[PDB]
Amino acid sequence: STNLKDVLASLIPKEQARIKTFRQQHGNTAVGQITVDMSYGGMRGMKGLIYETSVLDPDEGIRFRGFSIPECQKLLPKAGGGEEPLPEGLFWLLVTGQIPTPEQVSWVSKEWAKRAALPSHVVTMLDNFPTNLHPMSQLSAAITALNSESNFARAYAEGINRTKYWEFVYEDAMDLIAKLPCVAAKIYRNLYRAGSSIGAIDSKLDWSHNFTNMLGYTDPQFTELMRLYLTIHSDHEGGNVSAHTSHLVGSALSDPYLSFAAAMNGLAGPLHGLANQEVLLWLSQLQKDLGADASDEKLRDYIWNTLNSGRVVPGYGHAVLRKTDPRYTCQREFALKHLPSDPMFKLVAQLYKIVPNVLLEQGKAKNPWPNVDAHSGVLLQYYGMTEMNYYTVLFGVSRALGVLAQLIWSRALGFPLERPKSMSTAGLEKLSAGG
Amino acid sequence: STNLKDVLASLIPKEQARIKTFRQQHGNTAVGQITVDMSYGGMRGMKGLIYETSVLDPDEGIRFRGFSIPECQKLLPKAGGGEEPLPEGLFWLLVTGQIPTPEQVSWVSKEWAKRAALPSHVVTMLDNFPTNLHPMSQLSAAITALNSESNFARAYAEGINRTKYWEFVYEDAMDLIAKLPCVAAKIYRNLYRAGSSIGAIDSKLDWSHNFTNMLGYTDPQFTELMRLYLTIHSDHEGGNVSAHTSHLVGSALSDPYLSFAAAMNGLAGPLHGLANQEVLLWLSQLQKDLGADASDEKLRDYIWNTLNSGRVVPGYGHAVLRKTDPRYTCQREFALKHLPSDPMFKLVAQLYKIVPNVLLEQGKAKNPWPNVDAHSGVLLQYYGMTEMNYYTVLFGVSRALGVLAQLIWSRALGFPLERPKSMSTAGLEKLSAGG
Ligand SMILES: CC(C)(COP(=O)(O)OP(=O)(O)OC[C@H]1O[C@@H](n2cnc3c(N)ncnc32)[C@H](O)[C@@H]1OP(=O)(O)O)[C@@H](O)C(=O)NCCC(=O)NCC[C@H](F)C(=O)O
Ligand SMILES: CC(C)(COP(=O)(O)OP(=O)(O)OC[C@H]1O[C@@H](n2cnc3c(N)ncnc32)[C@H](O)[C@@H]1OP(=O)(O)O)[C@@H](O)C(=O)NCCC(=O)NCC[C@H](F)C(=O)O
Ligand SMILES: O=C([O-])CC(=O)C(=O)O
Ligand SMILES: O=C([O-])CC(=O)C(=O)O
Repeated sequence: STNLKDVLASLIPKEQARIKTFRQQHGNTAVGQITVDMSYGGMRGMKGLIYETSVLDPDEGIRFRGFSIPECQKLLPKAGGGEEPLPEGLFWLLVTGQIPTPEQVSWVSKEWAKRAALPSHVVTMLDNFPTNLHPMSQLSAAITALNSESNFARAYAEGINRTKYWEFVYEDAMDLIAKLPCVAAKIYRNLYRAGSSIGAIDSKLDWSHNFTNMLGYTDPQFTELMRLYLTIHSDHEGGNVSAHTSHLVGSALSDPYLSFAAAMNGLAGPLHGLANQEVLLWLSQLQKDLGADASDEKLRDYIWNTLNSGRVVPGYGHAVLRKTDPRYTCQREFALKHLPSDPMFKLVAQLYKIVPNVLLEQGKAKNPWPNVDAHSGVLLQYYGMTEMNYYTVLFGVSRALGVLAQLIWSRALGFPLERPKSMSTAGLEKLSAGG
Repeated sequence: STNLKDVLASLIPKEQARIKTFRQQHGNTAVGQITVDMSYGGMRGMKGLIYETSVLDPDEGIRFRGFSIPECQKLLPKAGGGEEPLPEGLFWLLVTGQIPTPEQVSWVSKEWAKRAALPSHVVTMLDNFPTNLHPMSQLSAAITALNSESNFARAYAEGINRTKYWEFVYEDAMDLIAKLPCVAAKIYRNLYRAGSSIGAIDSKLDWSHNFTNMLGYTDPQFTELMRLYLTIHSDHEGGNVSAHTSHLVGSALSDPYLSFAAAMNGLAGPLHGLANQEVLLWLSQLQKDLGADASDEKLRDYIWNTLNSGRVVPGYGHAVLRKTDPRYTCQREFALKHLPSDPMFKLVAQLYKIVPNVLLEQGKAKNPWPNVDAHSGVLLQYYGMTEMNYYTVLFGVSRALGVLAQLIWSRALGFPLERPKSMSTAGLEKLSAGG
């Protein structure tokens, strides 16, 4: 009865037409200019790509197919007796642009439970990895190794006509989303619960619930946290490092496993998703140097020392957001409801009152407000997940939802190879005169 | 006596100053405009990044720090009794912008022989990989796994001041270039020469020679081919998929191993470096369907069938080049000198006379000329390297030279996070009115 793939078959041709006519009329219309500073500045401010699933507003934050987080919290189906949106529903919304029914949501859940299975070669590799190999590197290498199962890679090799690329990307997308939690849980168990097993998938539970059972957590509030976590970290428009990386690699026709693994190596950078781990390590040294209940003057001193040492304060600032990240606010609200007296939470709350002021004083950051990473690990630690080097993996698992949803669309719409022109400083000086 | 790292310490501050003043005067100067079609078109034609090591001219082809291939062939040091440039010398040129002395070239060779050593966990993983896991995926997963040895990742974790990032990237760069051949050779042996060993590095030979000995080839002309291959596939400006991917991932502060592995997943796409493999598989089906000596009318029929089936003709076309790739010409010249009567070479020669005409007739490709991938595998096969699924790995090994040379510069110059703005089709229609 429900079949996302049939839904997409009807949607595709209409969007193709719509874009075709638009470009007929406005393809040559200019939407912006490029300056020397934008080239030197990591394209800051350049409108450079088309990404359909989500769009970020610098002041208001992210919108998923038009809906803000509060709107999704309210509109998306929840688990029986739950309060947090199921990420399965967020995936349907991103892919079709429509709010799904609970019936449609449970179909996603069953499809993902049905497709979760790991090949033995991947299992062996994980089991043979050393404990000092970072969890994100373990994750990226296992996803890369899963490419032997690519249905897209296989069809490509068989000579499939380019109009059908999307059909195979969709299959690999749903299979990869299905498998992610098993891969991530195996790493968690191997590194931190040596000698135990992730167990089996219960075709009757939602994806987050099977995931938390494989991680070994029993707390029902923890399952709720996971549902929220996985929904909010899902997508953040196209220009963020991880999504842009999957887009660019996928543009060369690399399969979704290869495209997502490359995205993960970008999410592991300290300036991107690894900041969620970095924030906890910074907080831990904080409480260690200053000891648990610190005065504001001491917290200020501590922030200054980081700044003065040529380092960034993790969890603050953004390439596009100009105000407090709504994903940060959504997390604060969850804390206030569930762990209002936690001391670390209290520390995170206190820093909100101080860091922005110090960053403003310093005068270098354009956005002195916190980002999503400043409040995520605090929530995790409270429920017993204290392994901070593992935090980015959860972000990686959520990120698959958005990037894979767009990936299907990129191929459905025929987007070509991402290939801009580069310039040397010498060549650019000549182009203008020099300076 | 020779120490590239000391050379770079003098160069860095001067380039920093030069760029600083230039941007003081022209940062706001506009170098171009962005149109709707460029956004939908994978940024085609957009000047979007600064990349110092090489610059591609659409008509003339690539220049490495100002020198064309014929110029490098002529200026770069060669092996004793050799004719082809040593890739070690090309690396010095890319990194310093100056033609090195043979003395300087041998220092690179010894440094790379000194740093080649693989950790056991990487050795075990390779040895446990199944034979149906593509060589590029085996390569990318092993590079990812090597990140546990990252000196940059380590310094970052220790809180190093950002001004010293380049020093650690340089170390990881030289270590990674050193190790590449051992990793690539282990894959070659495991897959195609099961039960044999790559052997050991001879500190007295050039990098290409140790590499060919580890692959198990004895032919001296083959060593010469390798030197040329590795030099020409080294860099191709910054906007190509592989280089842009390393740039973008590295921009997040991910270590060079993570940045290069993500680059490799982009090089494995069929529209990028995997085309070198694709060309041989297409040629093999050709000679199989039509049988060895084909008439031009039959070759035309065969090209048309590919085009009509919704597929690309591998090895032809380019995102930027508008004329025959000089890397193709450089390869043709090598063939004419060394294997002029090879039947496959003859087929490749014959297609040069036909494919461009058919592509022009079809009217879709902007560049109907051949690219580097159309002539590389032909050379390999002639010397006995007939394992076509392994071809892209050699391109991967060469590519490390250019991307890693720029990576050091990106960090030395303080380039920030690559983060452009994305737009949805709906949001863009509104920005203009719609269509
Ligand atoms: C997010 C990030 C990379 C944005 O970079 P960018 O758009 O270049 O920032 P700005 O334009 O504000 O940078 C202007 C200057 O302020 C500095 N600055 C910005 N944010 C800073 C911070 N948190 N701490 C210290 N200095 C900071 C910049 O490093 C830059 O200094 P420079 O001129 O000497 O290079 C930057 O704010 C940062 O480093 N933040 C800390 C790391 C972080 O939290 N990353 C996670 C963010 C996100 F949520 C994600 O998970 O992806
Ligand atoms: C190189 C590549 C991706 C450039 O793409 P792009 O800049 O988008 O090409 P164009 O602007 O010329 O594309 C215009 C149209 O011509 C088609 N076309 C271009 N080259 C073609 C080819 N070799 N065979 C068939 N159709 C081709 C394009 O696919 C596109 O059709 P579409 O409108 O229906 O999408 C394209 O030429 C191609 O697919 N070539 C074949 C694959 C290949 O050889 N890759 C290796 C190239 C390089 F050397 C490398 O190794 O990285
Ligand atoms: O938007 C960005 O650049 C980074 C970010 O917050 C995300 O990827 O979630
Ligand atoms: O220049 C490009 O876009 C691709 C290419 O030829 C290379 O990366 O060598």
